[PDB]
Amino acid sequence: VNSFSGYLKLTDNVYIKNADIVEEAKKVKPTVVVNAANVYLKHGGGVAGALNKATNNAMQVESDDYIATNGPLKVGGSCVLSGHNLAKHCLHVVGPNVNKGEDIQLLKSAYENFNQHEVLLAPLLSAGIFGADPIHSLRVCVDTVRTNVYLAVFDKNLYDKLVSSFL
Ligand SMILES: O=S(=O)(Nc1nncs1)c1ccccc1
Repeated sequence: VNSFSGYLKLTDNVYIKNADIVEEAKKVKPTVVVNAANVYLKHGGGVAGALNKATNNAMQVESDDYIATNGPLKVGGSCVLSGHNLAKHCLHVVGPNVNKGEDIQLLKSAYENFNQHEVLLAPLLSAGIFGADPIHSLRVCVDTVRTNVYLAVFDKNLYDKLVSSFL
């Protein structure tokens, strides 16, 4: 038993909710919250901008030190950093950005990072400002992640479409 509440069960291991990932993280304090990161860990907008704002910019300060030491992530890659006030850890995962021309086949590689963590609270990867077909993102998630993933989907209309169209 875990602390996640109000989720629809899609599969043995994938759960979905019409909830604010920021508000959900603040309520649950999960072991891992996933950020929809870019390779520079520049948390300007979308999920990343919202998570970073909720940390009072501490996520960005930590991330700038990480990049100054290690250089950029790979598209499809990840790093584990602090979860600050939101979670124990933040798994920063880089899905491909369609609005930058990145290979959508890298979405499966992105979701494979989730398998290193037993339980995660996560954004549908490459949805919102990343612009990938979202329905597609949920299918890759279900077909790739084997650990227990709680997908907080804040956009309501989209939530209802994801549920209604789910095979
Ligand atoms: O793309 S979002 O930034 N995803 C997020 N989920 N939780 C917090 S932000 C977003 C923000 C506002 C409305 C709809 C979507």
